[PDB]
Amino acid sequence: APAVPDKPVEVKGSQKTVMFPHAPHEKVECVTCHHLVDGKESYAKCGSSGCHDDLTAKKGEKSLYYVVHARGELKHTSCLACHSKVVAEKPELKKDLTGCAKSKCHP
Ligand code: HEC
Ligand code: HEC
Ligand code: HEC
Ligand code: HEC
Repeated sequence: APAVPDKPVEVKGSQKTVMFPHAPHEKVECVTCHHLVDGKESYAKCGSSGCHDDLTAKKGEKSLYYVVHARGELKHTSCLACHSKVVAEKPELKKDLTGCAKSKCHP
């Protein structure tokens, strides 16, 4: 796989800007985040050709909002998903990882 960027990449969602650091995610299998596509390893931007590059839907596989939060049972493992289990480790962090605001996601 490509060389993991030691720098965080901005994820200009709908309006608010959120940057995700890889360092803090250098112990989590890529797949874990970079799910497979048609059983074909890929690493295209969250919003790559025929992917999640439409925040005008709000709900749908063509949305980068229902695959970012969705802390429910999804095909893969959403962010808020994992973070969910994490909170089960540092109950005193139920926000920094799962915070709508005043967090490391929504400052
Ligand atoms: C990282 C740990 C996040 C936490 C915690 C929360 N959100 Fe978030 N949010 C995140 C990203 C990376 C983005 C960019 C675009 C996307 O949808 O992934 C967002 C964006 C939003 C948006 C804008 C999208 C839209 O539908 O207009 C909203 C409204 C939003 N986030 C709300 C929200 C709430 C209510 C949260 C607490 C449950 C929350 N976010 C947590 C990443 C992260
Ligand atoms: C979630 C905890 C992740 C893990 C684990 C890894 N990466 Fe990642 N990567 C993540 C996000 C949220 C993004 C961009 C978000 C967006 O909306 O664009 C990325 C982006 C990359 C990129 C750039 C293009 C792309 O594939 O999106 C590369 C080259 C990349 N990531 C590499 C990479 C590798 C090699 C990983 C395993 C060692 C890896 N990432 C894990 C989130 C996450
Ligand atoms: C195009 C090559 C894609 C890119 C880039 C990413 N994903 Fe994706 N994802 C893609 C498809 C075609 C589908 C449909 C699922 C199916 O049943 O075939 C998905 C699905 C997801 C899901 C599950 C859907 C849900 O219930 O919300 C999640 C959680 C998801 N994708 C996350 C995700 C993230 C975070 C990405 C960037 C880091 C990402 N995908 C890139 C195709 C593509
Ligand atoms: C488990 C499989 C995870 C998934 C999926 C995602 N993240 Fe995560 N995140 C995880 C851990 C264990 C931690 C703690 C940091 C550590 O030392 O391991 C985090 C932290 C973050 C942070 C804060 C970074 C910090 O300095 O504490 C952010 C902003 C964050 N995570 C964002 C994020 C996004 C946007 C994800 C989906 C694209 C995502 N995480 C997935 C574990 C996991």
